[PDB]
Amino acid sequence: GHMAEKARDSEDRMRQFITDASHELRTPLTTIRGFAELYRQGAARDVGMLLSRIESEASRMGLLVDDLLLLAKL
Amino acid sequence: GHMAEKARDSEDRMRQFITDASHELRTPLTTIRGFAELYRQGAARDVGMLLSRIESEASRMGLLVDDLLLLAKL
Ligand SMILES: [K+]
Repeated sequence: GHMAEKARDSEDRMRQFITDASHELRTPLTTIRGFAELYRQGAARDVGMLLSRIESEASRMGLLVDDLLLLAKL
Repeated sequence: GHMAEKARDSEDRMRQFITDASHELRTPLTTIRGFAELYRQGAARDVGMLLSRIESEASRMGLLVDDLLLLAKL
């Protein structure tokens, strides 16, 4: 009973963390992918701003990933 | 007992996957920012290749993120 229920609680918190953590990664990515696809469709007048925003989200994502890497040890 | 053992083994496998996914995301993020910098500095030609490389890295990152989401549900 008790060890299984605590282990299951611990495992469920790990699932929910991975779900939240991954959706958080999803949002910068969808921007990176969308802005690159806008370019391939012919729609970019200013690839400088497009690239800047891409770079911004890549950096944001990099901070999320380093924090995951650390949190996975805890 | 056996029920805690499997909750824990399941949790530990999820933990290892976070780690491995997070490392695998770190690299495309590095590629995108390294290539962006080279292009901004005048060191490369064919911005269409830059944007297509970013699209490919982003789609690979999307696959890793969806793996995490699926693993959390299974
Ligand atoms: K933990």
